[PDB]
Amino acid sequence: GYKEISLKYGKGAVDVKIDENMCTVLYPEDLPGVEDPMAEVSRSLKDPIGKAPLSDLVKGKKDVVILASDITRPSPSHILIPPITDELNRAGISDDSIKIVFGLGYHRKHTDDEKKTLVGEEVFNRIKCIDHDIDDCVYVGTTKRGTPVEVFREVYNADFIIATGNLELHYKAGYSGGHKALLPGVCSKNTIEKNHALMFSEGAMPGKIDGNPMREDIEEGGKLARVDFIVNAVLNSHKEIVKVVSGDPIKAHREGAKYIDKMYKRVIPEKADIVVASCGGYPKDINLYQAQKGLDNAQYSVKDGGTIILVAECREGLGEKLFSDWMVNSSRLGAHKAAVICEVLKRADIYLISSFDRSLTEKIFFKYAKTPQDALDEAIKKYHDPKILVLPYANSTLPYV
Ligand SMILES: [Cl-]
Ligand SMILES: [Cl-]
Repeated sequence: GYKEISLKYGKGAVDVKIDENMCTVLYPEDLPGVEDPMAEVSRSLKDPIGKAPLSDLVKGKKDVVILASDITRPSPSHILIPPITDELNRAGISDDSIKIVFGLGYHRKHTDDEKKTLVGEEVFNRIKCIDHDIDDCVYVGTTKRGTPVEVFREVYNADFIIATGNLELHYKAGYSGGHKALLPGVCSKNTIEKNHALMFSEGAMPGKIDGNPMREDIEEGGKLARVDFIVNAVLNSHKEIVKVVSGDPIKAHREGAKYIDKMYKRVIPEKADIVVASCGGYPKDINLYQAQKGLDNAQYSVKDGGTIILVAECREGLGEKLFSDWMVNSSRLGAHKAAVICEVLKRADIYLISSFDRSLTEKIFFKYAKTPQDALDEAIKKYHDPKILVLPYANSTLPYV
């Protein structure tokens, strides 16, 4: 039989026809956000994972620090933090025994309005909210891989440290959240630099924790810094909270990672021959830089010598300046993501179905085709009873071997 698959392209949809017994179509389970997010937080806190509830951990603490993400990495801190302070208050901790510290890493300080954006005005008024000061860190150890862990003094000073943030697939750390709120967020330039170098390894990839060297280094540095407790928001593709996990910085994170996996990880027997990947329509395919995200997910599942068919309009062009310059071999996140594309092209072919014309499409080293069918029908010929994987929401769907 012949299967007929709508693939979103730009602000509409194309179609492809594939022999069903030759292809698998992997879909995400993109769950909708909970109706009462702040109540899901409190539910989470009452049912913590791998560790006692806060009610039993904090009695007598006088210097509690809550880590939150900065304006750059939008997290629902304003949803997570108020229920946390409610438990801290309930357990006898005054608001003057509580501080919020923003994990800037390299980024600039926040204005006051940005701070109120992050935690809510009510929290900002009753609790001190401090930016990471990257020049005021204190050394607490060195990891097995040689990262010196140097932590902002205000976090160093604390007798209790709660880490909050998002928990999603991450292209290098495997997943965000857990100890990542601390390393690199509230660490010195030496710490960020040395940990950042681990992202260039073959084990730093989405959906991988054990044997991911960046994530293992993060969790090791966070242990040297004695993170006591996490509260993490598991986010859907619309960045809405679908679940909160609280408790042990490892066990609560692992349970959050399985909720993410149920939504977006899709385990395949083996790497397939042809991967047909849509970005899921505009604006996920608004430019090639953004479309690289579906392509990154898709290239863990293409065989050496395989063919990717990337269905992405790229209405507004190649995207971020560094990524584009690298891709056009002009005469640092963007540059890496472009080299990621180049490495895949050494292993496989990539067809680009886009608004680009043939000259430009082949300048940047993709195959050209006017439709997804034309690209498939062409490369289906170059393979022998091929396995064909179809990702209609490649930007959020991670095939995994
Ligand atoms: Cl326990
Ligand atoms: Cl961009």
